[PDB]
Amino acid sequence: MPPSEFLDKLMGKVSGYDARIRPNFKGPPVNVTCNIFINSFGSIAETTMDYRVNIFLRQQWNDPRLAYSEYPDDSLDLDPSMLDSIWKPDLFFANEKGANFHEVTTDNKLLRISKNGNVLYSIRITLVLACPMDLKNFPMDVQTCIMQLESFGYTMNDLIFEWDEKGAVQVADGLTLPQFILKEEKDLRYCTKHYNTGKFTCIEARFHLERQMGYYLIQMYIPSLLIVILSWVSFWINMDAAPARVGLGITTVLTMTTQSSGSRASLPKVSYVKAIDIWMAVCLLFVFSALLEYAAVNFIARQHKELLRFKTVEEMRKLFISRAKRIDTVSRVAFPLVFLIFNIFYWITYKIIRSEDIHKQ
Amino acid sequence: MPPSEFLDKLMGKVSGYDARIRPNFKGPPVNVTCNIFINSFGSIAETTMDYRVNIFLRQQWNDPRLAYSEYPDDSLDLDPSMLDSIWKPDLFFANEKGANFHEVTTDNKLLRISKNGNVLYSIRITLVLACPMDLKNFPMDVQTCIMQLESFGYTMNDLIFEWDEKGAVQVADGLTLPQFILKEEKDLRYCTKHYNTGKFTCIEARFHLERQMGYYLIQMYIPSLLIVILSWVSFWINMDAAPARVGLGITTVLTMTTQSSGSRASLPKVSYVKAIDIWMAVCLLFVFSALLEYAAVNFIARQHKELLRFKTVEEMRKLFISRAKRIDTVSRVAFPLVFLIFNIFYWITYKIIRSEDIHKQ
Amino acid sequence: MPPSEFLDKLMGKVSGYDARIRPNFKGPPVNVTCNIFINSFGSIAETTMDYRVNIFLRQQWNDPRLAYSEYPDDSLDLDPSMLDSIWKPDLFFANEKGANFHEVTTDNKLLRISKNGNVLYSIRITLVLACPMDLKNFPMDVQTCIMQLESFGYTMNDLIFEWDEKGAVQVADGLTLPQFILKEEKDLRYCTKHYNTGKFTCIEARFHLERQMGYYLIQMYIPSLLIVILSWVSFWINMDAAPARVGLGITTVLTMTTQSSGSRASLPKVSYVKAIDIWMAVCLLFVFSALLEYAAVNFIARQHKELLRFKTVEEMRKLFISRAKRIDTVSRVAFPLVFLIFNIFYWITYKIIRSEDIHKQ
Amino acid sequence: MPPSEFLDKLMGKVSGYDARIRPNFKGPPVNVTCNIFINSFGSIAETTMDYRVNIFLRQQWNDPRLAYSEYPDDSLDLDPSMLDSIWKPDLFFANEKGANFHEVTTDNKLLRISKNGNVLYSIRITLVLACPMDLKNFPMDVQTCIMQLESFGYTMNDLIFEWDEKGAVQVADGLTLPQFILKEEKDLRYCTKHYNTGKFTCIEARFHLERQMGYYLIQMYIPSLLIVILSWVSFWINMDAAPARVGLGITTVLTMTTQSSGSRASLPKVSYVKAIDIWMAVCLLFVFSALLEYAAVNFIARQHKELLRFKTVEEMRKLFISRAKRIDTVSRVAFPLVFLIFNIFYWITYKIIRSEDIHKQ
Amino acid sequence: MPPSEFLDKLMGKVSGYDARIRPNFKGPPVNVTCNIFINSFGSIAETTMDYRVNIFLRQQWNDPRLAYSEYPDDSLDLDPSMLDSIWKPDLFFANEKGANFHEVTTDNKLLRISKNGNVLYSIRITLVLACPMDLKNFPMDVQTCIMQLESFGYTMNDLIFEWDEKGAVQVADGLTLPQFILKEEKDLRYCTKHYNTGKFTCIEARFHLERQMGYYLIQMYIPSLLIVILSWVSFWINMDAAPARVGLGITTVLTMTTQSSGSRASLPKVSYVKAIDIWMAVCLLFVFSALLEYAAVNFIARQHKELLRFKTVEEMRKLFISRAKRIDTVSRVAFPLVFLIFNIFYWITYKIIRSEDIHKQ
Ligand SMILES: CC[C@H](C)[C@H]1O[C@]2(CC[C@@H]1C)C[C@@H]1C[C@@H](C/C=C(/C)[C@@H](O[C@H]3C[C@H](OC)[C@@H](O[C@H]4C[C@H](OC)[C@@H](O)[C@H](C)O4)[C@H](C)O3)[C@@H](C)/C=C\C=C3/CO[C@@H]4[C@H](O)C(C)=C[C@@H](C(=O)O1)[C@]34O)O2
Ligand SMILES: CC[C@H](C)[C@H]1O[C@]2(CC[C@@H]1C)C[C@@H]1C[C@@H](C/C=C(/C)[C@@H](O[C@H]3C[C@H](OC)[C@@H](O[C@H]4C[C@H](OC)[C@@H](O)[C@H](C)O4)[C@H](C)O3)[C@@H](C)/C=C\C=C3/CO[C@@H]4[C@H](O)C(C)=C[C@@H](C(=O)O1)[C@]34O)O2
Ligand SMILES: CC[C@H](C)[C@H]1O[C@]2(CC[C@@H]1C)C[C@@H]1C[C@@H](C/C=C(/C)[C@@H](O[C@H]3C[C@H](OC)[C@@H](O[C@H]4C[C@H](OC)[C@@H](O)[C@H](C)O4)[C@H](C)O3)[C@@H](C)/C=C\C=C3/CO[C@@H]4[C@H](O)C(C)=C[C@@H](C(=O)O1)[C@]34O)O2
Repeated sequence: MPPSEFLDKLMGKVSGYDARIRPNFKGPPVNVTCNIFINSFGSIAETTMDYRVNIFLRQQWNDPRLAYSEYPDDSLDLDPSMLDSIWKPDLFFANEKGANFHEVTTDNKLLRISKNGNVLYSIRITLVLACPMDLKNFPMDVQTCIMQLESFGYTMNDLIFEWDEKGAVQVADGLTLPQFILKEEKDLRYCTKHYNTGKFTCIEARFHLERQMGYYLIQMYIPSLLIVILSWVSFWINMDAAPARVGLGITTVLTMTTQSSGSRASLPKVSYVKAIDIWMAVCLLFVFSALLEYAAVNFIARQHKELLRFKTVEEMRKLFISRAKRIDTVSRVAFPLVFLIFNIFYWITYKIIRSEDIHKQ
Repeated sequence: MPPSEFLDKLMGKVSGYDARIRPNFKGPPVNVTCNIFINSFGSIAETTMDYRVNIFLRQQWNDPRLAYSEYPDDSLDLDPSMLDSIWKPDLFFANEKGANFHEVTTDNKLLRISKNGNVLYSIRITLVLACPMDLKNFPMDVQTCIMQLESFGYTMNDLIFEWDEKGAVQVADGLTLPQFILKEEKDLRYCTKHYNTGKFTCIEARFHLERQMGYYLIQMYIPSLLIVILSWVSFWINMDAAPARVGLGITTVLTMTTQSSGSRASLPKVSYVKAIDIWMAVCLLFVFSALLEYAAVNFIARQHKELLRFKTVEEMRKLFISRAKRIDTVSRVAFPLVFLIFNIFYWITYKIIRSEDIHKQ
Repeated sequence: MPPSEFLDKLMGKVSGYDARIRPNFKGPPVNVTCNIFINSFGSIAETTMDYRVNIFLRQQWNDPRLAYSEYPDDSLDLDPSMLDSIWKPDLFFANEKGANFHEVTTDNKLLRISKNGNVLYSIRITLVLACPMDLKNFPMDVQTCIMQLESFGYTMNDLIFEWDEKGAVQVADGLTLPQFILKEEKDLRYCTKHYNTGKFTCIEARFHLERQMGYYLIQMYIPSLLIVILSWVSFWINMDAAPARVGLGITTVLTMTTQSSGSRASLPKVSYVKAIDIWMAVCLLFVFSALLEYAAVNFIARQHKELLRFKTVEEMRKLFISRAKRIDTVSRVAFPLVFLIFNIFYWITYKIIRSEDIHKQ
Repeated sequence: MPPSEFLDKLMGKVSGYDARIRPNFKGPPVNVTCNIFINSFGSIAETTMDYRVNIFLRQQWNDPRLAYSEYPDDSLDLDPSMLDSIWKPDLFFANEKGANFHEVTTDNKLLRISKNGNVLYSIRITLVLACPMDLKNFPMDVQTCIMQLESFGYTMNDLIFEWDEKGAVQVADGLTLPQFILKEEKDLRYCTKHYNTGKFTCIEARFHLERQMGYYLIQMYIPSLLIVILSWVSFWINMDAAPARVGLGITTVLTMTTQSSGSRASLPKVSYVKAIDIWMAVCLLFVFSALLEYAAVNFIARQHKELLRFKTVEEMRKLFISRAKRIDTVSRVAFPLVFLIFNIFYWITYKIIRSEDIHKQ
Repeated sequence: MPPSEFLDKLMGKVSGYDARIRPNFKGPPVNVTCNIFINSFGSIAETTMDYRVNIFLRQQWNDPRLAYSEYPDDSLDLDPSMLDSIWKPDLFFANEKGANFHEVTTDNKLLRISKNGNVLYSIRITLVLACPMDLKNFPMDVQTCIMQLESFGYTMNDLIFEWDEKGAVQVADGLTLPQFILKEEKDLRYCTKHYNTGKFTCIEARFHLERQMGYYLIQMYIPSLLIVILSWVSFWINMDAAPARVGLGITTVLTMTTQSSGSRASLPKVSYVKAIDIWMAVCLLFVFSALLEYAAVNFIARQHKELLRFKTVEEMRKLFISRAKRIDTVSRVAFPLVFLIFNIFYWITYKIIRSEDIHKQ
């Protein structure tokens, strides 16, 4: 039997197929079992709130008309061009942008018709999937990225989408994310879309994403610590040298302000407080408190010099000078100890909150 | 009756349909009732002055020729490919950019023909809708975003567009906007476009948008307050220490200037004064006034030292030194009280103006 | 008479039309009268030197073959799809980028054939029109934006383009430009393109654009004034306090430099001096002159202290100290008066130059 | 003779043309003479290393089959749609990106068939041409931008490309470049591409571009001069005032550093030294040398005060104080004279190197 | 024999070819030998992690049906339009974005059919190839960029891809990369993709890229050295002048911080430490240590003045003053020597690590 005649015969104008009609019309719904292979993952953007993926979508459904018995070979892979009339099931992604096809050299498609009528349809597509991301704890957090595959134009009674029994989501070996870690466990759950038109089958997969803390520690946490240490250095400088201590406190407060403003620039304009805001707030409060401490010392010395040059004035001079010296001596010890207590408290609470988020999943 | 023959018969070359002609030609106008479902809303940009939406446009019109009585089933959902010849009514969005269709896997369309000839047409489209936004009160404001659906090429006598009686605009459950709040109430009003060619039916929907004030309070209002408090701290420093007080006043004025310039960078170049401009102007006036106050104190002490080293000169020395000390003492109390009075006045007026805008709608 | 047969008959294969041929071939030129309606105007970019417009281009020409007498109704609006063969006259925009068509829901076109053979053709198109803009006076200027409609492939003897007698350019009511004001008067003038191939008809419309000065006054002119006032404040500070006065002069000069550099960033790299350059140059000269004035005062006091500690030396001490005090006293009065004279001179000259540009048009 | 029949006859299915075959097959090569008209030139980007042009490509070749004698009129301009089968010669640009066609209103093409069989083909295209640009002398330089027109799929024996005898490159009158000057003289030279497949004809045109020095003088050269003059001002300030002189030297060095870093931001990351680097290096060396000079003066005065307060100590005090005073006195004269000598040397050498580049062409 | 009839005959409807079927069906696999010519290479982006190339892909395979003996000429180059039915083998790039074709003037393709049935197919395509790049040593590193050519829809038994025996990868002469150096040696290795669908042939080429160190030395290494030298200059200034030394140390630490933050902005957010981080960390530690050294000197002098003004107090005054003077004297020598030792250690280790990376390849 010539191959050309057989392939033509399946699509044969003489034969009745009428691609527009679904298989087993006025009957039980067509069941489509689909599994995606994730070729590339990346380009996650917090500001735009979307991530880009490249996937091989594979759809398996049974068509009775396409059954053939003339050829013993059951595999019978076919040319992708003659995919015009194999009743491609309509599918679309509920949350998407873009979703272009790949036309390079030849269309990236794979049509394979089994002997019993099972059809394997494989298409390569890049998806700009948009997923909302909670930025409550910006430094360390776990983001769930969800892709929904939903039918358009065929109701649930008409068409049903089911996740593949084995290997529904497959990740390419060696695929890595620079800013994130992809969890191996995957959530395969189906939610049925309800509209005024009717109920349409939909299935969705959830990808847990864990943000690596290596960059943020170096970029943000270590510099702020340096600025706070510089403000601590200001205590050892002489109280008499007012421009040096004042300028040092001012410069550290200004540096903390510009660093805090600059860090959060590459982020969406969310209205809720973040972990990074708490850290920046406390560190900026520390440097501001150091400047206030010098202002208090200078004012006490001013009162000393006021009583000095216009009665127990000598006693008052010793008291006020001892008072200022005492504030400096207590301050140099007290400031790092309090900062250490805050640092361990903040890290412990955020680590257990991260553990709680991992507990919830 | 075979399904293929029936579907072919409706579109049947043997039968007369002639898609180019509208239903009930040389007769009463075709009435189209349309309701949109908003799948995704976001990407609002003040600078570009546009917002992006993804919608399921649904159009219902009655075609007498498409009436069928052979099949008892009235629903009879059909394949979207055979939408070439169902007389799709021309519609376009009056204010748009882009407006691409979704071609992923299969075209996102839904053709449903009822027994009486009613046609349900549902298409998914992303619209870069451009709406002018009044930025009189930039911090807190209510923006109305308007989408117009207007016929092109068919006059009002020829074709009429009407909003659906029930559920004209439907918002997807759980849809949220990071920077804005979407009001539940919606304005459905039709305005008829008039041109030299003729009058064309148009209908429009207004979406009230309320801008959340959570981010702007943290990002802009709280830092400016910190700079003003730093300028107040400058009073407690000794009058003799001229570089410290001068440098502190200069640094705060410079910081206020760069913060004010940086904040308004992500905004269109509108010529009218905004609320944020008033707040930045007053706070910068406060820090500038603090620097002028120190300049006055230093000049009074200079006149004291002028009379000191070259008659009532001793009396003049006590007067001038008391005068400078008095200006400092009055200033430390006076500056925060005046700032508090301005702050409550500004918040009260802007809150009642916001209430007035909500009153107008 | 059935409508379908009549519409088919006009385009009838049986009848001779041959769309490729122009009307009244080997005869007088086809005369096309065209008027544009400006739906949206905006997105003007100085750096890119282009502006984006959305227009309804309407072309009216007379075709004798399309005359019909069978139907009394003269209007007879038709479906836009059957525009393949109505001899669309070739038109293109001489200075353009992009120029995409709008394909949303259905093609945005309007074909209307009159009884005598007059054809009304209306298409909606967005044009990235590029117009050179003179930036001699950047702050306040009038820019003329020109759109040219020129034939391609048909010579002047073959085809002629004429502006509509009434309402050649129509602007949508309520259309506004945030950064510019659009003048009501319009220049309709035709210039004939000459090439080695031949002479091709072209027509052009000029849109005068006036740049609003509200933003630039607040953003650029008011801060520079603040920096100059700060430099004036430096005079009242004591001459003995060298770090305070020196640092203040340095900071103001640096601030003026960074403000001048930052302002002109969003501008093309033109080689000619602008009004904003003159203003920045003079204000920066003022702050630089203030720093030089303090350097002179400090040097005179230095010479006093040189003569003081190693003859009329006492006389020289009084002279030099009086000299420095005199320079400060004269300087505090002299600097704002001179700046006021410059300010009124600059505003008067630029206002009359703006008036002269309005005089020229 | 009816026009429709004649035009149809040339493309006539009855007649043999077979568009796929080239003219005079198995014979001498087809000779194509092509001239381009440059409608718009601009959008040159140093970083991306490309420039965008809009051109009217005109190709003239002789086809014997298209000869006609039935009509006396030799011009016989034709509709651009029937360009499917006039054997368009394959041409492509060797160094390109984009290269989109213009589809606005109607395709921008011009087919003109002469009586002898000469075919004139004119297409409008925008080309993102990428040309490497030597940035040895960044401030003033001459860049050559080259466009190559090369055949694809037809060997040199099969097809030959030749530049038009008269007017090969035509520039639109009044076309101007904001940042560059276009030289009138043009290089028309053909280079034959050699591949393993075979030899393919190619022709190329070189556009000399001269960069205007007006902007760079104002933006970069004048500010650096201001910073150097400010460092010179530092000498007149008293040696005793250590914070003023130190802060002034620091601020000028920092300002020079940020200006040098900021200027070269809009440039590719080339590894070779540029003229602007030499200028920034020398000016920054001048301000750094001024700060070192003050450090030397302060150290000499320190040694004076060391010998002062713990033998010829008095003699040493006069020597050291005279030494510091001498360094200041010599420095104020010496620094501008040396800078003037460098400035004239740099301008003379770069001007003669520019002249040498113009000499080479 | 007429050429048209012969070309038509090969594609002849009368003859059996059936393009959908592969050559020698139900037989040994089709063997495709492919070599790419790299026309342009560049646009490497670290942040996006992709590079753009323009290539001439050439595929050679043998088709028995296309054998011809009627014409003696074996070359017989053909028109690219009749490439619809020459059984183009499906190929796609495993890691790609974009991959557009070039449609300018005519499609850029070359079909050449040999006498024995060998088919040469050459297409020009621009590929946005994405390759992960290890940034362990950011300053100097060697990056391997890999392009994979893999079959889609034909299994390994069905179709095999092989690299050309001679000249598999050809680079255009004179092609250069501004920021990188391309190694002449190339890795041609084939890896077979394994999927659940089956095994598909793939071949890949590796391009070693060496990053030039010329720019980074000037832009980053030389400024940091300048800041460290400025901090060394701070030692020569008098210990009594507390504002000058304090301000100088603060300014250098701040400058180092902003330079370090600014440099790494154009880089991906990787979590691992880089060479540039080590260099910035050490240099910033040096400037911070200089500021701590002045704080220690000032504190020792403070203790001297504490013992001075409220027993061996005189002895303590000489000891403490000598101690501070000793710290300054030792510090001025010690700091550059230690920095020199670090500099040679860092350069030696990174150079041998670069040599080790070149050793591994
Ligand atoms: C320690 C902080 C105080 C403020 C110190 O600051 C100073 C001086 C001494 C102070 C005590 C300044 C500080 C650096 C240190 C010098 C320390 C370096 C040798 C490095 O650091 C160590 C510590 C670091 O552990 C957080 C540790 O990371 C590991 C974590 C993980 O393995 C467990 C793993 O992921 C990976 C292997 O790496 C690692 C051993 O490297 C240096 C690499 C840190 C980067 C330095 C700079 C990079 O750009 C940063 C910032 O953009 C710039 C603005 C300021 C720099 C700075 O902030 O400078 C900066 O941060 O000295
Ligand atoms: C007056 C200048 C000196 C330097 C004064 O500076 C300071 C203190 C006092 C000095 C004398 C600083 C200056 C502001 C003033 C405070 C003045 C405010 C109340 C406002 O101003 C007035 C004057 C203004 O008339 C030019 C006038 O505009 C009209 C013009 C038109 O109607 C005729 C019309 O279009 C429209 C209605 O508005 C208007 C009544 O509002 C305030 C709104 C000005 C904006 C303030 C700031 C906005 O961001 C600017 C800049 O990005 C930032 C960097 C510095 C600010 C500043 O520069 O601060 C800034 O400019 O105090
Ligand atoms: C002269 C330099 C020293 C440093 C002077 O600096 C200061 C004070 C006095 C010092 C001696 C500062 C300096 C400006 C001058 C004031 C001079 C202005 C009146 C103008 O200048 C003159 C000189 C200029 O000739 C180079 C000359 O150009 C011609 C060249 C060509 O015709 C032969 C032709 O192409 C075209 C016609 O224009 C022209 C007559 O205009 C002013 C227009 C210069 C621009 C001023 C500023 C623009 O933004 C610049 C920079 O972004 C900012 C950061 C600092 C400013 C500055 O740097 O300020 C800045 O440059 O005063």
